[PDB]
Amino acid sequence: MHTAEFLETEPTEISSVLAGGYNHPLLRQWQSERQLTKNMLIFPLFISDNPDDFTEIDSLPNINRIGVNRLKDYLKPLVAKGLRSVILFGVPLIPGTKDPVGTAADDPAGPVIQGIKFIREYFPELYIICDVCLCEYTSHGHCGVLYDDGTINRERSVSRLAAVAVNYAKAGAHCVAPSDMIDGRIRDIKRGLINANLAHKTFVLSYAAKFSGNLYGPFRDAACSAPSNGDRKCYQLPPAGRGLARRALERDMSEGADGIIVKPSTFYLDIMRDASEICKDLPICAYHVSGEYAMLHAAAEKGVVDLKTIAFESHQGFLRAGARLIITYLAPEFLDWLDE
Amino acid sequence: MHTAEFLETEPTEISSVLAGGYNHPLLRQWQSERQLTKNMLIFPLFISDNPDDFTEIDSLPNINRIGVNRLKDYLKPLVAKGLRSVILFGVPLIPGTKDPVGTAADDPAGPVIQGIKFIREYFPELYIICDVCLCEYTSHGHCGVLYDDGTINRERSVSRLAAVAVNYAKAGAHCVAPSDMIDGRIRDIKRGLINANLAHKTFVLSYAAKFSGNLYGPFRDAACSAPSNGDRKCYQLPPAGRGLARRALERDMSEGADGIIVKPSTFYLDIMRDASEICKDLPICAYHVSGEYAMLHAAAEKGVVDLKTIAFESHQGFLRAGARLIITYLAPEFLDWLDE
Amino acid sequence: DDGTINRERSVSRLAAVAVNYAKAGAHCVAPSDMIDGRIRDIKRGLINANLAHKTFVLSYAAKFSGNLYGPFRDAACSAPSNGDRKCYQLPPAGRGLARRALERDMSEGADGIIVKPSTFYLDIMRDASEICKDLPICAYHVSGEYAMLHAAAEKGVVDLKTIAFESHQGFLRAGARLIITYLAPEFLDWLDE
Amino acid sequence: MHTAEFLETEPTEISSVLAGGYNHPLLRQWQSERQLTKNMLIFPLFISDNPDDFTEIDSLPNINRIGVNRLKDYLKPLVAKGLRSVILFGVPLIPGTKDPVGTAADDPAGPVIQGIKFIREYFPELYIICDVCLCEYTSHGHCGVLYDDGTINRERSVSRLAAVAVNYAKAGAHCVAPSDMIDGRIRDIKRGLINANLAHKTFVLSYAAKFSGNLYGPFRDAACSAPSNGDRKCYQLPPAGRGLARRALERDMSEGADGIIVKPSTFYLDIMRDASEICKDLPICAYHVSGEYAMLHAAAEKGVVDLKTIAFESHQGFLRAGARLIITYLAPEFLDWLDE
Ligand SMILES: *C(CO)CCC(=O)O
Ligand SMILES: *C(CO)CCC(=O)O
Ligand SMILES: *C(CO)CCC(=O)O
Ligand SMILES: *C(CO)CCC(=O)O
Ligand SMILES: [Zn+2]
Ligand SMILES: [Zn+2]
Ligand SMILES: [Zn+2]
Repeated sequence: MHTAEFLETEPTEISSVLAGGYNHPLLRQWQSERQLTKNMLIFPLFISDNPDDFTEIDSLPNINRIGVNRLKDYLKPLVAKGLRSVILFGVPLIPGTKDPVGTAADDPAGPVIQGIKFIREYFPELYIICDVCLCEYTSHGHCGVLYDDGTINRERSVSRLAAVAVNYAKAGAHCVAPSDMIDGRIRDIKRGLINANLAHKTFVLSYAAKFSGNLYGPFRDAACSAPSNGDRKCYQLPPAGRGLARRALERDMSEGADGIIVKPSTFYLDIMRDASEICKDLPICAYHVSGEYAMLHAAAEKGVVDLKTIAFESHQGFLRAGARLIITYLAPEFLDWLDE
Repeated sequence: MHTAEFLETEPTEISSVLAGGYNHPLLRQWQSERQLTKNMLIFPLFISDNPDDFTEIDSLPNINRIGVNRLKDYLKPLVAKGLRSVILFGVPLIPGTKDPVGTAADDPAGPVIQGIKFIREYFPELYIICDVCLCEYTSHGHCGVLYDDGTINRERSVSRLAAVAVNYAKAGAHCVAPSDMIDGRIRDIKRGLINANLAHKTFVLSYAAKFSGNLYGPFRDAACSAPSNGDRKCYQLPPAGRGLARRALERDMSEGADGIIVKPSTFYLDIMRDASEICKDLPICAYHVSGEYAMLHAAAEKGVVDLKTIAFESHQGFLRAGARLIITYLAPEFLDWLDE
Repeated sequence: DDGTINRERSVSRLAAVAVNYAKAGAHCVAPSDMIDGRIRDIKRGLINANLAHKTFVLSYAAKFSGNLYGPFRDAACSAPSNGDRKCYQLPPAGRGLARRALERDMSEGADGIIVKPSTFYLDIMRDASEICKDLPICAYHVSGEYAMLHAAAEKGVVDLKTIAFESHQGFLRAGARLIITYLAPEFLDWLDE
Repeated sequence: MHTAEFLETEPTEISSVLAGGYNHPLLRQWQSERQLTKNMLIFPLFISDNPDDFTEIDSLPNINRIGVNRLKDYLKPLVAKGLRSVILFGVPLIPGTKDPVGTAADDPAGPVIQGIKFIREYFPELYIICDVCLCEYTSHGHCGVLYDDGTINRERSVSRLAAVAVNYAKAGAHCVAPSDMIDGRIRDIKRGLINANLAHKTFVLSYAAKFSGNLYGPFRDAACSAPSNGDRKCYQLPPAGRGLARRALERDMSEGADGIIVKPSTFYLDIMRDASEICKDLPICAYHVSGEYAMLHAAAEKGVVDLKTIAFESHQGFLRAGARLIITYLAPEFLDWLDE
């Protein structure tokens, strides 16, 4: 008859015993290199050129396109809940606004600058971060000024991007986040800020590690940034490009970045780990993109996982990988959860 | 009139130029530290104690519970497609089979050992990996022998696990993968193998970094391993426990592991990166758990992402993070995709 | 018989005490003896008592001899009898010894370590953060440091809440992620604002 | 009856035995990476524009504001005791002396330059260090030239600071210690020195790691440097800013610093440890600020600790953390103590 067999074991080696460090709920916290707090969250904002706007984004569950006239009633509760920072994204819908050089990018009458002025007056305690790019302002939809052939023109592009970033800062933005990925843009942006005498008050949060992938979905709807002819795989790092990512991190830091952003996040946790060593002295921010965010909601709906649970697992994964800041659409939720 | 502003730029710094390394499709490959190949895939197999079995797992799309009599027709096409390895999971459904010491675990008449003998004869070229645990064979459902209170009994547990692993090897398994997570089990398993004169032919692939989370869903259905009273957070590493994970990796390696497994995968990519340094001389395997696998399918169904695309992004993320082996339910698909 | 500690009997006794505390229901034991090799014996005792998997071992790996243990001598009534405690307690300048003790205790089974004093030994916390990078590090704001802040605050040399925050956040900066302090009640209030 | 229990112990492991290295008083010295000597001390001097001055500073016990006419009788005993270096701080009390550009900073008739000339003639063997800043010479009280809004103007500020440092060197100072903390001031000061052909005889001791805190008390009295509107938290490193401190250390070194100062000291011992690695090839100096100094006296008075004892513990803590130089108000005392 088959009976349970027990092998002859040796005395337990102390070096084998790790269980004593995580047998209690409190220990789970002690074991964390970093704990999740409210001031670590950065809520994205999609400002429309229509003051009374407040449309719901398709691919972006619970996220809408707001106009200045609705901001106040939208931010009030969040700020009271502990929100400390926001990242502005402009969405000009007015016809004839876009062009080949993203002129509307720093339009003082545009959504971005209008939102900055609005927030600075009604919420002088909120930290204002502005994404810096021309994708949402170009006729083509790309992140920069294209040559005649279609490929980006670094020189003119960065020249333009630097102006935009400086103008946002001039408008009152505390921080600029260039999501273009164009070679050397950080240096020119830093120089522009220095020349505008704003380098000492403007934090430069560079999207140092921005990979091309299948998770930018929803954002394409909310921001309306559909590339025109060709792939964005010209500037956006290849998913397997770890070496390039490491070099971009070092480059951006050396070019003046005060902090860096890794995007996507969950699917690029190893990259956050790399940035934590290379950019050990700088704050690292994780960007939970629309695609990852929508992916969690989808799986939760199909009962594959619990939203709050998986939301916590993923976010605390960012902190584990080395991030100390998080740009997420789940901010409103966390502002509640972190209370319990 | 608001007009496009262009800042005065300096000459481009060579150190800024990285674009020259990934402007072509072929370059995307050259930029990869490791390329995805067929022999890197490990398909999981859920063997039932019913020879004619072939039930579809709920929470596990396209995955079923097979009986020995259906294996052959199921493996034939996969093997012809390039499959080189499998990881066996036993699913005894016969009543009165489970007990307090997982006696049925190494039952020569059980699904696991029956599957090994079957595969070794019909597919002598397939690499046979066997998960090693007692969760699916205990009355309680836990991964080991519990004390009277309910908490695991390391001594008896590891003593039992070592016997099971050795018996699988004796049956003919090429590799054993202890997924228990009980402190010091690797040492006892290695010693048992050495004493059984099988240490030189048995690869020990330890689940060194196994985290507790919300992604083990589907498996609970396929394997029928529902914990009885309490949480598995007693042995399974806490999601934020990076320090513990690093110590477990070092421990298992020092205890005789020939390779290590990181599970989950995607949500723990930073941990794979850590293992790649600590266990730089050992092969690292990523385990795309049921929850992650189901999460991709769910998101794909909701049109949030494309299955093939995101499947490739996630898998190539494993390789980027340092893994050179992958246990995934998407193996059948990749065996097709890798052809194009 | 001479007066100097007897490691063998001492550690033998300490291990029993720690195990009994655990048997009583304590989640964690913190050996503040500083006697060579006590962590190993305590871990072994716990293993033999089948409590090693539920008992966290928080060792005072870096305990220095100094002029800041004042107040505690009153509260605990632990006045040494003949001689100095400088026999086991690390010398204030002993960085090398502190580093070796940290490594030793970790290798002996410590699940976490305590650095005491704290403020006056911030560099040691920094060392422990590298050596014991995978373990939680705890700072112990001793009675002397605690009383020193109150004294200076009373003399209007500094503001209690302010300096309390500066010192504590100094512990975190130096690498600690846990803090044993008498200012806890206060922080439980302050951290609310 | 409760009786003493003794567990069964194993043979002592040699690796456990460390006691053999510090069982004797002499061993306490052998165990020190660096021993405290007289030539390691740097006594601060507050020179007033009143030659017969000699007022006692409130918040600074045993420290006074001296005029040139009292220096000689004040330094004579200290120098005979072994004093080898001093750090000069100017305290112009004459009305209409301060202005928006700290003009009086390098006034040849000012206290600082007057003190240098005095010391160079009566004590040609003393090493003269001069703090470099404009806080004590500006109408506002800040460490530099402010813009119209109130925030520092780096360009003009550093431009001014470089002139001041060079003029001190021209006057005869052996070393300059810029305590401004303004970005890039070290580079301009080094360049000015090079252009003045004094770079080979002037040691640049930068306050690389100067944190904002609650320990600058007493100095505000002795130096009379009360900020006007706003916080000094604009240039002074945030108490938790380790990353910034590490970057400032590297920056200053690369900019020409021959040595660096960490201030405060005791409360920033971990920072001294960081500097010891980053600036391993440069001498590191600890600054026992007024607040820490007064804190020891206060605690000693309340019988919380013994002055001599705690003075020794704290100072030898600086050496342990990596410093090999110490700027302290307890110098006079140590010049006595180090004799026994
Ligand atoms: C990145 C654009 O800067 C954000 C994409 C998203 O989906 O959040
Ligand atoms: C882990 C059990 O050993 C596998 C879980 C899964 O869902 O694949
Ligand atoms: C250390 C005794 O274990 C504590 C001393 C104190 O004053 O807190
Ligand atoms: C720093 C000014 O440079 C000295 C402050 C003190 O209190 O010593
Ligand atoms: Zn863009
Ligand atoms: Zn199991
Ligand atoms: Zn100043």
